[PDB]
Amino acid sequence: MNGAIKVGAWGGNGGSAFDMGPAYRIISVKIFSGDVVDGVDVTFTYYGKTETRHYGGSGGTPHEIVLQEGEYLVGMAGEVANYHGAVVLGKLGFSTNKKAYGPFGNTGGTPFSLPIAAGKISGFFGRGGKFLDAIGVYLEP
Amino acid sequence: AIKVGAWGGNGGSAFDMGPAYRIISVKIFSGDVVDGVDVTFTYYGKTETRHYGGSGGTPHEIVLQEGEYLVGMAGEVANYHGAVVLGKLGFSTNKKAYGPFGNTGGTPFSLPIAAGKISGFFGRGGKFLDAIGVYLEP
Ligand SMILES: CO[C@H]1O[C@H](CO)[C@@H](O)[C@H](O[C@@H]2OC[C@@H](O)[C@H](O)[C@H]2O)[C@@H]1O
Ligand SMILES: CO[C@H]1O[C@H](CO)[C@@H](O)[C@H](O[C@@H]2OC[C@@H](O)[C@H](O)[C@H]2O)[C@@H]1O
Ligand SMILES: CO[C@H]1O[C@H](CO)[C@@H](O)[C@H](O[C@@H]2OC[C@@H](O)[C@H](O)[C@H]2O)[C@@H]1O
Ligand SMILES: CO[C@H]1O[C@H](CO)[C@@H](O)[C@H](O[C@@H]2OC[C@@H](O)[C@H](O)[C@H]2O)[C@@H]1O
Repeated sequence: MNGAIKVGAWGGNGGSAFDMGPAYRIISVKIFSGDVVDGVDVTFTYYGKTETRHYGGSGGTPHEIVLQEGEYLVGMAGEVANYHGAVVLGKLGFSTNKKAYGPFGNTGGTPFSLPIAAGKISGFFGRGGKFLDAIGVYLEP
Repeated sequence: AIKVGAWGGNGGSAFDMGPAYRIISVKIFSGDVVDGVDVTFTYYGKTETRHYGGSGGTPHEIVLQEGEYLVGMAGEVANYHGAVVLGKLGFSTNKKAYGPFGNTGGTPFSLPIAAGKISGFFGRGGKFLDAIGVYLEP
């Protein structure tokens, strides 16, 4: 709504829906992984107030992406597959107009990729439970 | 503008349809792979048609009804007798899913659109549909 563009929601239908909504500016993204992707922590700006959100499960190790001045998320890729009877993100990575990150996780599966030729990622939405079942993004020029 | 993707190889020649006011229909030509696609859409009062890719293949057409948009595109890019091209391609409207069309698998890709729509295409084409991307709008 309000002219938002939300693409994807890659993963399984398990867990419970989460939605960060779009950010005025993303400060950092911390991906937590082990065999698969556990969760994602996002620190951003909204209404001139800094916020942090915790999505997915609490396990895994942290991998942090800090966006410098003028750096933006222009790509997201990963893999979805089964893990103990549940379809979730086995791998996840991002790219910025400066460098690529990840992928993080170790469980292979059905790949997916979202290279962005024009525009950037501005927020996240998806599904979380014990792990990160599904992840999608908000886009903007 | 929001341009996502460009799934496929680096062969062929670049093509950019640019955004449309409203897409009318899309025809996908496929055989072993995805030969090409035709797009009929309105644009500032005029009705236009564009073709990307080669001339081979059999067509599969998607005709959008009133208040019907493309909210998804899936397929598979792979190495066909030496050329990295789209081996399979399909689309989804807010009411039905089409294809994918083509019979050559490879590394998959998919783009469900929870909010917004596909307003145009861009990519690369030659004898076949080398690569394809889309423009997105609210
Ligand atoms: C099976 O355990 C491995 O895979 C899990 C899923 O990716 C992952 O969460 C596990 O990591 C641990 O989770 C619990 C935390 O308290 C630990 O610090 C963390 O290492 C593990 O990688
Ligand atoms: C191990 O189960 C927990 O973690 C899973 C992966 O994160 C997650 O999918 C599970 O959620 C359940 O999935 C099946 C649905 O029918 C349930 O309503 C949902 O809670 C669970 O969080
Ligand atoms: C069979 O070759 C034609 O069809 C291919 C698939 O569509 C296409 O990739 C080919 O394009 C050439 O690829 C190699 C480049 O170096 C050339 O410049 C390009 O024309 C060709 O159209
Ligand atoms: C190898 O031939 C099959 O796969 C090709 C790539 O998808 C495809 O183009 C071929 O289709 C034919 O192309 C030439 C036209 O004149 C034919 O009518 C058409 O069937 C074929 O599917």
